[PDB]
Amino acid sequence: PALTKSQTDRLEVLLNPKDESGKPFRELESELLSRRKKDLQQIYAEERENYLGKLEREITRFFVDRGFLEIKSPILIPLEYIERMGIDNDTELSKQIFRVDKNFCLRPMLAPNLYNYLRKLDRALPDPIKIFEIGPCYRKESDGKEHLEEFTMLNFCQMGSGCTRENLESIITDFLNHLGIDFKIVGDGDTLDVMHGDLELSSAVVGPIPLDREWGIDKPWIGAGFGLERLLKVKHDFKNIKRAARSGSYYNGISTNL
Amino acid sequence: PALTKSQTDRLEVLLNPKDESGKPFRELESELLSRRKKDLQQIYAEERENYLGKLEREITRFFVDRGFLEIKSPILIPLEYIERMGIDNDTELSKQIFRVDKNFCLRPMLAPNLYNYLRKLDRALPDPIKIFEIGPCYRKESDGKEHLEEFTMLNFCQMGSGCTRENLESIITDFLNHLGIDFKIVGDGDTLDVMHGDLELSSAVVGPIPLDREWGIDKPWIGAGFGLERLLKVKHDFKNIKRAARSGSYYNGISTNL
Ligand SMILES: Nc1ncnc2c1ncn2[C@@H]1O[C@H](COP(=O)(O)OP(=O)(O)NP(=O)(O)O)[C@@H](O)[C@H]1O
Ligand SMILES: Nc1ncnc2c1ncn2[C@@H]1O[C@H](COP(=O)(O)OP(=O)(O)NP(=O)(O)O)[C@@H](O)[C@H]1O
Ligand SMILES: [Mg+2]
Ligand SMILES: [Mg+2]
Ligand SMILES: [Mg+2]
Ligand SMILES: [Mg+2]
Repeated sequence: PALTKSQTDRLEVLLNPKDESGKPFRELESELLSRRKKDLQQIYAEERENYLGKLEREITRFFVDRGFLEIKSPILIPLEYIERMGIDNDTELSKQIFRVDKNFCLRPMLAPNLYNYLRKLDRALPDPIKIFEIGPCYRKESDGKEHLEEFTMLNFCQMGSGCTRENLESIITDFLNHLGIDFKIVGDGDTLDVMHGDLELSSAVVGPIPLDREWGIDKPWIGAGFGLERLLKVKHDFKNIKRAARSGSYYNGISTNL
Repeated sequence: PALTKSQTDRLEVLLNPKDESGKPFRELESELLSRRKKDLQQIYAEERENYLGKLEREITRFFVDRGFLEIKSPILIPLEYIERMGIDNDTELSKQIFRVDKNFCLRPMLAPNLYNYLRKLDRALPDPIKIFEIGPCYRKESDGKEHLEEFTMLNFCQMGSGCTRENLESIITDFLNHLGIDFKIVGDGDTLDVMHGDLELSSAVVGPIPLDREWGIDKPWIGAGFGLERLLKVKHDFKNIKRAARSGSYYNGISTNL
């Protein structure tokens, strides 16, 4: 009569956060199976959009409408960028890098390429320079509950005039209130964290910082990186971040093993 | 007086396909520099959208509106998928794979994960099953004029009813006429190529094919893969595909080394 742990795990895979003892496993499972197939049928009949693609489109519109230039830069980057970011073997991230070939890696962050664009664009664009990128990033991780090895970052930045902590907090606040995500900014160049409960949604920086010089910067700047799968996890109340990932196993949080 | 080859290369970097002897290099270069900065200024002032992100959004809308479910699946995939696609050391692609770790690689195509979704979705969705994905793909290449090692694929597919060569050609035709790209379908399970002059835009398949069985398929299907950077190259008349790539060196076809 009591469900086994295995049976409970199985049912939890099929449980949407929205769902609301007695019946056997086969019955509980059968109920959940037809609910999930119905959810997928409804997606297919109406909207047809993937959550992660749709979030990316919504965030792009948010930033484009606020004067930020949309960037798409390489995902496979020179290994030299990692060192140049100050990620020496004395840091946590140095062990988390997926290397490709002798000279390349999968980007673990958007910073290097956005530094390069800020430098280059300063030669062409009026002050302030406002840019952002959304795209895949990669880190080896132990955790599986709040972490993915393949994830998606948003990074926005501004360089020149108006690069204040007040302006930075205001962008973050307008951003998260637009998405409808509850948050807290925590802090004391300047570095702050945007938290949902104990989940880190973003880390943000008020520059200048000494690293800028390695990238040829020399102007004040503000910026923040957010993980889109964490935003989805929070917004859709997914218990595990795997429901928000690029995946063959979940589609918009619905199990595909039906 | 005659421009050197180096000087000509430099000026060609700054030449947009749209542009229209006597003056020295410094003058020619200076003219082109202020034109390119002006192009970037105009992008920044008005639209702010990256070509590759914008093309992806336009193609997504095209397919979503035609009843295709939007998929986002992993870019880092099991190495076993490559073998399972029938890419043995007797093929060209086997040498083109970027391996990561012992067990992984960067996807060189979208097929494996879309096979997996067609199988899984058949258990939930009504006939026909219509899906697509747009995203990064990776192959080691010698060529640099029509090829990128980091590129972006669109793959759409349909499985079940209506999986005919006529329907396949019609989707392709409506698709490319929508984008405004000139093409020719060339062919004779069934395999056709969509060509722009001598440039291959797409390869398309009318299934079933014997490979399907390895992926648990067993239904008729149609599908095609297009490279988005080739579509941009053709549409914007870029002479080299690097102008259409994720890049620190070009933005919407405009040199960032100004
Ligand atoms: N492995 C991951 N999976 C999903 N999101 C991630 C992952 N790593 C980082 N992020 C997101 O990227 C944002 C900025 O990156 P960063 O500040 O470098 O992360 P971090 O400091 O390693 N955070 P954490 O590992 O939770 O302590 C983070 O706040 C997360 O939202
Ligand atoms: N390296 C690349 N760079 C840009 N686009 C590519 C690249 N490789 C493949 N594609 C695109 O993906 C589409 C389908 O992939 P596929 O049919 O496997 O390419 P292919 O047969 O290797 N074509 P090619 O190498 O030009 O002879 C191709 O028609 C191209 O539009
Ligand atoms: Mg971390
Ligand atoms: Mg952090
Ligand atoms: Mg090839
Ligand atoms: Mg081909």
